[PDB]
Parts: sequence; structure tokens; C-alpha cells
Amino acid sequence: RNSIRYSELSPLYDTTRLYLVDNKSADIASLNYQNDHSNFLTTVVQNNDFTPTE
Amino acid sequence: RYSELSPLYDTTRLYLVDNKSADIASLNYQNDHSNFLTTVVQNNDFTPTEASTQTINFDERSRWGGQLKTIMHTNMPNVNEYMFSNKFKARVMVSRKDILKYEWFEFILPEGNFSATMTIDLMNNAIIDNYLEIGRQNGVLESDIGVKFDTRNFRLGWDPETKLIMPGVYTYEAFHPDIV
Amino acid sequence: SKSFYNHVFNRFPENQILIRPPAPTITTVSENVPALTDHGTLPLRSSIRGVQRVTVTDARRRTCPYVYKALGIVAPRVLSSR
Amino acid sequence: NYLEIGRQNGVLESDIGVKFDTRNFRLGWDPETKLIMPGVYTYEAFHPDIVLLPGCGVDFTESRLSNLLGIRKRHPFQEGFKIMYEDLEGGNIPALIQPLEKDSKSRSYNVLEDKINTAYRSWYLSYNYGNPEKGIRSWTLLTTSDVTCGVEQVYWSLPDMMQDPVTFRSTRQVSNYPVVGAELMPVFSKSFYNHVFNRFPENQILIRPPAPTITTVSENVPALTDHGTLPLRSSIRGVQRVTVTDARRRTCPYVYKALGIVAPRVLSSR
Repeated sequence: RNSIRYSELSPLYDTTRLYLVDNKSADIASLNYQNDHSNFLTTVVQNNDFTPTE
Repeated sequence: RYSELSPLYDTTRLYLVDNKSADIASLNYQNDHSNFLTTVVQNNDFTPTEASTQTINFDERSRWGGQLKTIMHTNMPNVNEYMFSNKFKARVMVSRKDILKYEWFEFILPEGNFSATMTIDLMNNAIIDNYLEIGRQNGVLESDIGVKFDTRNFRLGWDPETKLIMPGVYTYEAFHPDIV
Repeated sequence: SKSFYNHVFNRFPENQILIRPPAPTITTVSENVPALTDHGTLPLRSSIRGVQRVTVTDARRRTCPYVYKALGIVAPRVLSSR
Repeated sequence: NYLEIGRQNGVLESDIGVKFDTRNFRLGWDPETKLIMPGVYTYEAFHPDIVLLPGCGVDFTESRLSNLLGIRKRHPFQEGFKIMYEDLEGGNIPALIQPLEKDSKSRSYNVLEDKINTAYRSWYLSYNYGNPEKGIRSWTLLTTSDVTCGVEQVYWSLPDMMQDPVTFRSTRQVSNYPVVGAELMPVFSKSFYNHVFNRFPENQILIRPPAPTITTVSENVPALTDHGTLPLRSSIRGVQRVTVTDARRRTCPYVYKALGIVAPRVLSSR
């Protein structure tokens, strides 16, 4: 009986989606300099408060 | 679960700040620092208008209290109209002949931050400006003014036999403000 | 108040009654000093809206135009059950 | 500015048009002759003031020097702060049984028709003697001079040690770290009791202003603050980041010493 909650946040259950996309703007510059579309790296974190390295 | 998120327990902080950039433009156009609106939501994904409908919820199975600390700063001058330190009333002589006539007036000082001696000079100056606008042109002399603010102890050099101030001048030392 | 140790304002130099008063050897002037205050703990509402009103008034319940900085900080905690 | 432009294009040293003063003009004014009888304005300091000629003005939209002058707006959240000659109605400085029309070195005092008032206007005269409901007094306010120019708050951040307070987002951008405490930037005013800066000694309008009997200077005082108890992360890394930012969330280059001391303790179970 001691929790503190903010109305814009809520936890997740039972199912969701993960996206694997080959043309994110930040991933192009810092991850895939020597790669091509047949073998590449991508970030599944969709939060722009962080760089792909972070 | 996502590793950058975690829930909160037992205590936190809420900030009430008067100079947020977005709140200035859209909330407080007709307000001042004595009575204003502010947002306690510190998340810039939303405008203050959008934030107004959001809430922060403390668990309803407990009763909560809040410890409050404040910081305040002012710039008030000591002689001003809002605090009634600007004016006073007095009764002076308006006409000589001998028949003498008197009347009440209200006197006004200009605003500023002054020492006590400088304030007393301004009160004397207000009396005299009344004697130059009325008075003087109606036959009163500069020996019947009738209201003065002083600081001296008259009768200091008094003599018990002759009952006069022997030096011929009153002692020119300040003791306490006085009305003559 | 602060203490220190030390002609339109003299129109009747000759007159012993109307001479300009002597100045005190102690002079006082008024100062504004920032105030930091702890007000203790007060009961809090269970649901807090995102926009809040802050007000400062005098003894006659007028707002004061000479305030130019005011901040508040609140620290919630549990007082009792239910 | 008048020596680099201006002077070489025909302007005289009697049409400058902007001056900052401290005097109360019209002190020795006479209600019958309507002139300053002593022949010189009273040389005493009352409050900082702005004196203007027609066509001139000052603008404090991007400046904090209006706080040092003690002139503020009654609606401080409305953007823009400009004071022009047309806004100072009723504040004309009385001239000089005839007014003096020129100075010792033959400089015009800009006396007008009716031979009582001068073209110069001042904020202080308009505030105190002008129309209460139409002059400058209706939307400006007179305050004590603040030598620090107005101090604001500072914020502390410890992103690797404390949990984020409610509604703050986790991030690695410096201008958006969650805030763990607040206080005033520790600069304060102190009071005391008491020629390139005088280029027109003869001119009664352009003379160097008298100095106040009260002088104020700003000081830096070390600040020792207790911020209370905040929730702590269960695992603490060996290297920690410490940040101090201002109200606009910029770092402050004038901090040269900052220390923190933390005392952990148990708050609740599980």
C-alpha cells in the first residue's frame, strides 16, 4: 500500500510486437557501414532517448 | 519488462516552479509571481495543456502527507503606495487677516527606498510645498507654518534661575524623532 | 532593518526653530533577504492533477506585487493506513 | 556610439537622447512661476531613472539590466519590454522671470514654447506625477534595485545513484536528466553606507548622476544544503555522474566546488 503511479505509464501483459527494420536512420550511420541488406544489424529498442550504441 | 523502466515506492519529490518555458507562454499571460499556474508533470512529450488532464496517484489504501519547503525573494521599497507608507494628514493655516483660518489636507511623498532621516526631510518638504501654493499668497508669514518634524531635545541647556536657554542656540544633537 | 554608524532641504538656515534637523549617529535602512522555510508535514490529496495553482497573500488577503521569485518542494510519505 | 556615428553626421552634444540618471527633477518647483527656482536641479539620489528625447527609446526584451534599475512590468509573463518617448506622457522635466535657454558652453537645453517645460521626459516623473490611469504607472512597477540582476534556482542530478522521481523519463541527454534537488544559486546582495565618466560638467541635464548613500554589491557565499531522503538503486556502479544545471537546463561554468554525501538506510520490506 505504498506505490506511486503516473497516469501515462502502464505495464504490459500476454503479447506485443517486435520490429526488425533495415533502414532506421541512426542505425545506418553507426552500425552498418560495411554491411548490405542480406546481412545487417538493427535495434529492436524503439525509444529515441538513446543512441543505438547505448 | 523493459530494463529502462521501474515502478516507484515510499517517497518521491514534486517541484512547483514559476519559470518553466512552456508554462510562461500558454498559462500565465495575465498573472504575476504572487499568483500563477504551473505544471507538476516534468515530461516534455506533452504540452502543458495536454498535461492538465493527467494525474499522479498515491495508493488509496494509505493516507499520505507532504513535507513542504519554500523559497521566496522580494524587492519591496520602504516608501510606497500599496502599503500605505506614502501619505499622512495634517491641519495647517490657510489665511491670516487678525482672524486665522485652518484646514485639513492630505500630503503625498514620492516612492523609493529611503533612510529614516531622508524620509523626515521629505515630510517637511511636503508641508512647505503647501505653504507655497496656498498660504503665502493669502498673507501667512514664514513664521506661522505650524507643523515641523524634528529630532532635537529642546530645553537641554536650560537654567533653573533665568529659565532661558543660556547658550542662545538649542543643542544641535539628535535624540528621537519629534513633532512640533 | 540594518544599522550603520556615521539647499531645498534647508530653506530657513537662520531660524533656530526651522533649521534642518541634525542627523542621528545611527542610521537604519531596510533590506530584502531571501527566505528559506520549512513548514512541516500536511495531509495530501490522493489524486493530484497535472496543473497546480500557487498563491501568496498578505494579512488583508491581497496578493503582493513585490514578490518576484517563489518555489515549492514537496516530499510525500505515508502517514497511516486506510 | 555618438563619437563613432552621429557626431560626424551633424548631431550636436545637445540631442543625445538617452541617459540613465538618479535624480528627482522638479524637487524645487514653484507653483506660481512653474520653474525650478534655485536654478539647479537638486543633486540627491532617489531611484534609478530613464531620460528620453523625442524619437528615442530603450528595449529590455533580451536583457536582465531592468532588474538592476528597479523597473519591472506588472504583467511579467507577457513577452516584450519597450519604453518609448510616447509612453512617458506627463513626465516633462521643468525648465530652469524667464527660463534659461542655454548652458555655460552654449549648449541648448531644448526649451519649448510656453517657456516652462523642456523636451526631456523621465520615467520617474511620469510614474509619480503623471496620470495614474493612463501614464507609465498603469503597467510598470517601481522596486528596489537588485545588484545581482535576479538570481534563479539550480538543479542537482545523480542519474546512476537515485531512482527517477515521478513523471521524469529515463534518458542520456544532459539537458533532460531527472532532477533530485533544488536550491537558489548562492549569490547575494550586501549593503554599505557611504574624467571619462563626466564629459559635460556644465550641463545640468548631462551632469554625472549623484551616488546613493546606500551602495550594494554582490557576493558568493558557500551553500550547505540538506535535501532529505530519496529512494536508492539496489546496485550501484563504481563510477558515478554528477551534474548541476540552471533553470534553462544549461550547465553553469561558475561552479568550482561541488561535493555530495549520501547516507543509506532501509525504508521498507520487499
